[PDB]
Amino acid sequence: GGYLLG
Amino acid sequence: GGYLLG
Amino acid sequence: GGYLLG
Amino acid sequence: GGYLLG
Amino acid sequence: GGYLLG
Amino acid sequence: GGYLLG
Amino acid sequence: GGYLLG
Amino acid sequence: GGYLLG
Amino acid sequence: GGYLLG
Amino acid sequence: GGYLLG
Amino acid sequence: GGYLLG
Amino acid sequence: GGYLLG
Ligand code: NA
Ligand code: NA
Ligand code: NA
Ligand code: NA
Ligand code: NA
Ligand code: NA
Repeated sequence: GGYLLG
Repeated sequence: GGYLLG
Repeated sequence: GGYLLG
Repeated sequence: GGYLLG
Repeated sequence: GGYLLG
Repeated sequence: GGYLLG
Repeated sequence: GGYLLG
Repeated sequence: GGYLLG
Repeated sequence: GGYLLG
Repeated sequence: GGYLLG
Repeated sequence: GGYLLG
Repeated sequence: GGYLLG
């Protein structure tokens, strides 16, 4: 699983 | 920009 | 529970 | 919890 | 769980 | 202003 | 958690 | 510039 | 002015 | 701005 | 994981 | 300005 914000 | 809640 | 993503 | 990114 | 104010 | 994150 | 004022 | 809270 | 960071 | 990666 | 601000 | 890298 993972997450990204930009 | 962004946001995450869990 | 859950999640909120902008 | 969560995150806020500008 | 979480919360955010801005 | 500002922000509060739990 | 955290907070920011400006 | 930017900011991050977690 | 200024800033406060937790 | 920026990025956050889990 | 990681993060970047600019 | 500048940069921050985790
Ligand atoms: Na992850
Ligand atoms: Na957003
Ligand atoms: Na919380
Ligand atoms: Na804090
Ligand atoms: Na910003
Ligand atoms: Na890191």
